[PDB]
Amino acid sequence: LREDLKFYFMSPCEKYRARRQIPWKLGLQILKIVMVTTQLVRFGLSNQLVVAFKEDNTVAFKHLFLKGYSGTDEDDYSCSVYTQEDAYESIFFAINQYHQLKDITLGTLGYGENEDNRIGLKVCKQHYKKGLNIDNDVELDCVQLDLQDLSKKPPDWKNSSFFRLEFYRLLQVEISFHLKGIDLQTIHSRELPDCYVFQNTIIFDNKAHSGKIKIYFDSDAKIEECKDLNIFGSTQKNAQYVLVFDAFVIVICLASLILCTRSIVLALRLRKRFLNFFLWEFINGWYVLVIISDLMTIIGSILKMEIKAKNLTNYDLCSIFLGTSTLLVWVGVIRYLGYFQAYNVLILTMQASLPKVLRFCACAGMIYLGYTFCGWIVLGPYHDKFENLNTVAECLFSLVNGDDMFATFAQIQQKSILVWLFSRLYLYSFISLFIYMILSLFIALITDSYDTIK
Amino acid sequence: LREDLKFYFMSPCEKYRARRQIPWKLGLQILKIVMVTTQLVRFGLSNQLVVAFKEDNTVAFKHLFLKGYSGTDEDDYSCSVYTQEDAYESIFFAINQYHQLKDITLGTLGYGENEDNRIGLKVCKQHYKKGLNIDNDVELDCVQLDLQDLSKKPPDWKNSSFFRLEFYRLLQVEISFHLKGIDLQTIHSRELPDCYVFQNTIIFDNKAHSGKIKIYFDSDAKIEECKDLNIFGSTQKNAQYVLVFDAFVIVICLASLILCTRSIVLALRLRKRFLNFFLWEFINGWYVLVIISDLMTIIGSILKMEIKAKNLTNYDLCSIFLGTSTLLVWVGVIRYLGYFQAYNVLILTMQASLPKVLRFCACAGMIYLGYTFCGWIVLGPYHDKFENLNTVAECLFSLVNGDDMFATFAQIQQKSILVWLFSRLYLYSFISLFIYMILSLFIALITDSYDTIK
Amino acid sequence: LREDLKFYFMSPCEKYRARRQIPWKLGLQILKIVMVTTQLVRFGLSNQLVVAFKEDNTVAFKHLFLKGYSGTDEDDYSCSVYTQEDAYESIFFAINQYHQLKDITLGTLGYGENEDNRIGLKVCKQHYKKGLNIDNDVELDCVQLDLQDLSKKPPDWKNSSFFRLEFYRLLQVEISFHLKGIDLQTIHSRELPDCYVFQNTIIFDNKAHSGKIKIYFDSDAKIEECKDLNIFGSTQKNAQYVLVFDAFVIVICLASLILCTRSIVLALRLRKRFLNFFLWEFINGWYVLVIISDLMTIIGSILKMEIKAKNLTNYDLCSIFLGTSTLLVWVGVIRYLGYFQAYNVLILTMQASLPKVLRFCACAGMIYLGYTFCGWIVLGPYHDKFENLNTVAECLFSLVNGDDMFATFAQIQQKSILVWLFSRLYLYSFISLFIYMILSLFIALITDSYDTIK
Amino acid sequence: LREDLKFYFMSPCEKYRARRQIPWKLGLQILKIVMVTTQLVRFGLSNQLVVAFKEDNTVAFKHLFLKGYSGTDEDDYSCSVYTQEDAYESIFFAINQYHQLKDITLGTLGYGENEDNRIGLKVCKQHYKKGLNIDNDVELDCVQLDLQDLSKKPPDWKNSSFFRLEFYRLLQVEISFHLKGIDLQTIHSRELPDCYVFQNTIIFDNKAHSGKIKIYFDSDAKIEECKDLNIFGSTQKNAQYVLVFDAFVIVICLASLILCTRSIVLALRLRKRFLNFFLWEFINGWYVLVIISDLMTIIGSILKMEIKAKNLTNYDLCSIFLGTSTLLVWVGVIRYLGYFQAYNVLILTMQASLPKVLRFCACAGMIYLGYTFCGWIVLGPYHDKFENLNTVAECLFSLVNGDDMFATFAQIQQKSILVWLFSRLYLYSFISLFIYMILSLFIALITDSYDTIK
Ligand SMILES: Clc1cccc(Cl)c1C1=NO[C@H]2[C@@H]3CC[C@@H](C3)[C@@H]12
Ligand SMILES: Clc1cccc(Cl)c1C1=NO[C@H]2[C@@H]3CC[C@@H](C3)[C@@H]12
Ligand SMILES: Clc1cccc(Cl)c1C1=NO[C@H]2[C@@H]3CC[C@@H](C3)[C@@H]12
Ligand SMILES: Clc1cccc(Cl)c1C1=NO[C@H]2[C@@H]3CC[C@@H](C3)[C@@H]12
Repeated sequence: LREDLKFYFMSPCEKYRARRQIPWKLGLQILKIVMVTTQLVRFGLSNQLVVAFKEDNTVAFKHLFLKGYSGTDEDDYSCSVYTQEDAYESIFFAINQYHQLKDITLGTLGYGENEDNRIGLKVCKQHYKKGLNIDNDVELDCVQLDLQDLSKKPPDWKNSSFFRLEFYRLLQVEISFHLKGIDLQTIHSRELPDCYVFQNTIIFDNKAHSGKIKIYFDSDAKIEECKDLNIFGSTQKNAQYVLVFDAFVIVICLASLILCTRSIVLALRLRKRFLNFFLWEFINGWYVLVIISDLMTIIGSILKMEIKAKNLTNYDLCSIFLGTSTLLVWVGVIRYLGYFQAYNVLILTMQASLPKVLRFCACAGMIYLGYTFCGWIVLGPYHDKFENLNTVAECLFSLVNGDDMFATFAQIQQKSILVWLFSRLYLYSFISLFIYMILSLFIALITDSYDTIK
Repeated sequence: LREDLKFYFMSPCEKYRARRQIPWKLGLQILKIVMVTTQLVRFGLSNQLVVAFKEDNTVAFKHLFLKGYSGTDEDDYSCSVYTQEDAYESIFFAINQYHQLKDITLGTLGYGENEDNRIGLKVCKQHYKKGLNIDNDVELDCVQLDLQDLSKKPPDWKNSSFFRLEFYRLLQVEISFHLKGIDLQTIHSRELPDCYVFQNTIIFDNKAHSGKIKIYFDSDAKIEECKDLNIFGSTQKNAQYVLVFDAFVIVICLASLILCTRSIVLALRLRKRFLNFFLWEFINGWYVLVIISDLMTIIGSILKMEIKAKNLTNYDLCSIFLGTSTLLVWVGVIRYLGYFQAYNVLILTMQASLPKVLRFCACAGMIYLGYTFCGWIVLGPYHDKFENLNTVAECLFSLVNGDDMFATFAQIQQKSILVWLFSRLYLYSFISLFIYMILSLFIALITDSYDTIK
Repeated sequence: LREDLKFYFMSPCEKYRARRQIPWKLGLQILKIVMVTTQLVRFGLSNQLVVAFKEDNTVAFKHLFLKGYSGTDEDDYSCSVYTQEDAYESIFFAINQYHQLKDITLGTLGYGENEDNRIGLKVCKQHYKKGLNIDNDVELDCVQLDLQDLSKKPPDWKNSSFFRLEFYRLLQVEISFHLKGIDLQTIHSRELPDCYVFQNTIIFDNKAHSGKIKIYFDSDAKIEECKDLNIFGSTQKNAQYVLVFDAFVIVICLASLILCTRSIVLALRLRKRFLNFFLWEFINGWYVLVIISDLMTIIGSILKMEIKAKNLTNYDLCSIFLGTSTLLVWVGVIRYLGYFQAYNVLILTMQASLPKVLRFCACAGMIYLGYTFCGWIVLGPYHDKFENLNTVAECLFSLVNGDDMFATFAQIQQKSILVWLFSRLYLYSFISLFIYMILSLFIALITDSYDTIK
Repeated sequence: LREDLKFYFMSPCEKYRARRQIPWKLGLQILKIVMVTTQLVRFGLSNQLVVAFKEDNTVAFKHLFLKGYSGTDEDDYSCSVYTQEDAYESIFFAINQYHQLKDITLGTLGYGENEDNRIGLKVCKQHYKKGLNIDNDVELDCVQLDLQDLSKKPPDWKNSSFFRLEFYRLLQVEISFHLKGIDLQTIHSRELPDCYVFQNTIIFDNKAHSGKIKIYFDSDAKIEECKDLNIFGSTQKNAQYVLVFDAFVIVICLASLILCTRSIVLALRLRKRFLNFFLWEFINGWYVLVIISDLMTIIGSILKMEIKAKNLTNYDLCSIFLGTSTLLVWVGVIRYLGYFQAYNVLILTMQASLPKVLRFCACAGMIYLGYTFCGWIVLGPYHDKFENLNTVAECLFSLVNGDDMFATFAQIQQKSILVWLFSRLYLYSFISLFIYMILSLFIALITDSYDTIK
């Protein structure tokens, strides 16, 4: 039993130095680290290319169809108008741009079919029925504008009574159309280009009824088969090319999953044997982390394989899984390196101070929450950094860590002398209090780290 | 007496564990915390909606009536002109916009009556009477421009001699009108919309006589009864809906007010009994804080009820009261949590260091004040962060805490070599001195925290 | 002798408590502090008003005379042009603005006479004589354009051969004129307004010969007697009103100068008497500071009196003197407050650590200088924060104190891979090294502060 | 042997104080420091002048030839267009500007000859041959436009079929021309001006095929003999003027190279003699640094001499060498100053803490790398500070040092609720973890610095 206990606590390198036991587990771990990092890098590069293409196309569309587009979104919406003729001009400009799409576009862009396979432009409007007499119910009417209708020498659609919008009753006007684009940037690699279908919606939203309508542009994009295309170049097989690399990563992490599970079981067996002799110290906390990382890697690889198989363009859950898995993989490198045993005093303090810091954070947290609520309720309407609770929390965290305090002082509005005076008291007290609380903490931590060690 | 003293110092949880005394006071406190937080959140959301509507309407008005409005206020004033024809253009543009208000506005906006119930536009001008011969007295003359006068094919008002402004004598020109607006964004909730009355004043202020006039736009808004309105929807009763919740909050805090007062009296009775036996340690400093929070909550709730009853749109004192009350409520959570007694070393340092830090702040404060005065007097005309004493104080506080020093160095003007050289000496000495003073402080605090504990 | 020594070391408050000696010196010091602070505040407010008026007039002039002025100076120069017709347009626009000055200006502005008392416009140009054949010598020719010449229906001046500028030889074109302005903002206070004379020069400088000319606008302003003015209002006597307050400040500081000098002499007498008994500890270092502050205050008050007497508009040396004097006055408040004697441990560390910090700064300074030189020589042409040595020093100081490091990393140009790679090594090494050096310092300071006290 | 050992450990000043040995080595070192610093300053000033001239000319060219140039590069490219007619307008505007170059330019600029000595304009275009039928191969065709062709009353070139660009197949359009410029700013110093030849290329690059073409402007400049120039002024000899100063610097550092090498050999001889008596402490680590600095200075001086001899305009390797040499020279000043021996406690900690900090950095580095990878993979497409791995590393380093955290929180896109929630967890955990790890480090360092010294 004593021989087994010494062997289980022994480091693999010294296991080979004394017992000549080959540490295949360490090599498997290193291989897993390398494969996970390589897979993450490849996935990141591919996503970078696809996302860059889609965002560039969206920017080009915004420049083409939005009237007087500056080049930067004013907020969550691209642009806004404040006058009836301005809104009319924006709508008519968007419609007229779509008609000459061929003469204007600089890229490989063409007209796309709708759900019922028809090239055209659909515009819908919403109003409260008059029945300022109005009713809560809304009316929705849409008109389909084909390319033939827009091509007519007399536009006609413009003279239609459909466009007489009663802005006082208007809710929103939405313009939707489909476009097909091909990225020739990939043809150089002899890799057959992948056609894209863009579903664009322009929403002239005035739901607020505050005298200003907001123009939203959304461009949903997806990959489609390049039926209408003829290039001297090879097709794509890289799908199956990467399909084996992902499978190998799954197998390697699956092996590491069982291997760590078997080691935990053997540890439990030894503790039972030790307990019989003597009728937390046996469960490595670095094995459960490895198990979690393996599970996350397997899930992320499965999601990536599913995304690649179905030619999906959304990689948010898979990316999160892969990133967390890689982070956990690198903390295991810390574990292995620490085998040197020249890391002790630091580890000790990290265990001694953890309860004290956790107690301090619980106390400081209640002051922080109250300050958050007070700041949001008082400086909410007068400060841009205090508009909502989450923003208040982030601003207070930054202030606690020494960031952007002068901007916080400056961006207040002196239009209200009562609020301005309170803000100075609010900001000065908060910064002074948390500096002092962090002061009283370090000194205590130090005084106690001497009692425990000396 | 000894039994009573042990009971008064005993924690409520252990009181129930040993004496089986139900801690209804703790439950009442928790209930009060929950109600106060909920009330604050509801008030904040309602104020957010109302303030957002009013600010959006103000922005729309600024875009409509101010000529060549960029979209952002140049300062406390919205825009400014430097030429006589520019000022004439701005005034005439504002007047002409008001005439076609219906054809231009995108929201539910209509003309409003003035004090004497008349739809029109009033413009007033101020001049020093010539009597560069001029006098200190000013003359004020106003002309009322009805919609009929503006509707005339020949404007007329423009050809009037009233508009011949002698800019060399001009003080200001003010344009005032009334508008009525309805927010239909609330009709979806079946809640009858609340009509708004906007009092707008456009001031072309050239009081400085510095070759530049400043254009101010102010939009005072208030809620009015929707007489001219017909919507299939229910009226509002939420007034009385919230009127009971505020009353319950008042009752709960009123109960906590007497309960803490009774506890203090009982503590005083026990100290008198203790003093008779033995012919600060008895007044919880966490009871006076609770009493203050209760008073602030009661005052804020009364103010909120008054504001809701009279349909007022200004919530600055009530918001301050509620925020401070919530902050004080959350420090009581610290008090209760601290019952664990595993918080000691920190509390000790916080009492030992308080006199030392207060002494240090008194010394550092006198250097800080002198540096503030010197910076304001020297770098006042050459630095934007040193224009006035309050700004100097805020800038120096930020510099003491490591914020925006490079910007402070850069935003000086090298047009004066004497001031530029002084600023480098001023900034370098200030930062170095306060770093050293904070250095000499931490080391002292630490050396003494050992003498007191060890 | 022992009685005298105890008396000289005794605090004034205890002197009155025991010997009943009235501390008139302390009262005189407090009075001096109050008077100095009040004088500084008054001077600052007056300078603020005058400077604000002059800067507003300069901004108005820039808007009036500079063609296409944005509202903010592009650098040390207001605007710039890159095309010959643009330069011609700017020059002609400036000249034409001056002609209609009356119809355009919004302030009380009129034409001013030149040195020889003549209303007109002088424009000078510089060229290298052709003698690309050219010579180092320059030619200067100027033409005077009176208001009569500009008023002519056919401008004429424009058709003159004087304006045929050979840009390839041009050095600069300068336009100078005089204007007279009155600030009526002061007439409200019944204080007679002070007339101003503006000397404006517009320089079209192309000295660099780099394809871009820089347009400089300078507006020298000075106060003149309001001969052409008639307002129902009183004249100014506040000159003599403040002339007594400054005289009283001089007398008070003169008294404090001799009083501290007499105290030092008495201290020297006591040390000589002490030395005879026993055949730095006697010279308060808080008396030489008071003497320096008194001298600075006297000099600043004399300069302020001279400036007020001669109606000067430049207050840079006097402001510096007054600010430094006020700063030194407030450090004496620290001295007096410290009489409490509860400040000891801090003072001790401040004396123990001073040699150690001075030694550390000498070492860190040599690394800092070398890093400054390397950064200026390498990242000089590729980084805006490393253009010149002073900017490099300020940037490195800010980096040492944790400020704007991410901006420092980002604002480099990747056009050169060699410089970009070096910058990462340069920035990473500098930040890491100085963090470690400050680390090794605090620990040493602390270890030694124990040896000296314990 | 004991006498020799005491002499070798003895400081030069005390060597002269006792043995009267003149420290010519110290004087040689000081001379070397002075010469190196002077050479660096001179080189920096000359490079500043040349670089400023070239950059100003490039800015002028961008303003002249790029249509609608704002004044600041939108990125790595100067400007961009999104419409076919916009691209046509930009190309035609560039060509038309070149034709009237003389009437437009404000500087001494003239037409330059191409490789075959011909004044003209070359424009090349790239397309995939149609053979959306297209092929991977590209076609390149160029047309030479002489000044005579552009001068024709009927432009002609514009009506040519060459300009019919099929944007759907276009790769890029490049316009190249040569210009000759002279800087007359130097003629004042009587120093003959140096003529410059500018090779400018305008690239209308649409390689991305994303609906937006990017316009690149590159201006390669080099010095040429001023054949076409006649100024009354002297030629340049400063080449040989500085050629001796650089030679002297080389000789001085060459002498210091052998002198330090000889000292090391003598140290090795003494250690061998010491070893025979007793049958790291002898190799100054401040001699190898001096040797490295000498080698770097010699290499940099040789490179500078080569650059000056061949009139080259690129100074990036030489500048790096000189800067590193100067930095190493200033660390030797630290070495000499340290002879005072009042620097001990600091040096001690710097040796005691180095292993502990190196161990801590190895551990913190693995967490930092994992966080870098996770941030790049997750927040890559949604945050501008996480676009690529290097940017992620710089952002995380800045966050570790307290910089721009609030901006990091704010610049995320809430369009994805999953990514937004992860970012808050990602940022909060990273900042909290590294603060705690740095916390647990300082306390450990301090506890151990007591064990080693006390
Ligand atoms: Cl994580 C951290 C980093 C830097 C400084 C501080 Cl004060 C902290 C905190 N310790 O306690 C909590 C309390 C809740 C967010 C703050 C306040 C947090
Ligand atoms: Cl609150 C604080 C936070 C961070 C750093 C410092 Cl130095 C302080 C201060 N301690 O003393 C006072 C003195 C008056 C405002 C400054 C200077 C203040
Ligand atoms: Cl003043 C100061 C404040 C904060 C941090 C530091 Cl490192 C310092 C310095 N101590 O040494 C000198 C050296 C010369 C300017 C820096 C480097 C200065
Ligand atoms: Cl250099 C430094 C300065 C300030 C704060 C810290 Cl945490 C450091 C580091 N110590 O460990 C490494 C790890 C790799 C870059 C960071 C993380 C670095």
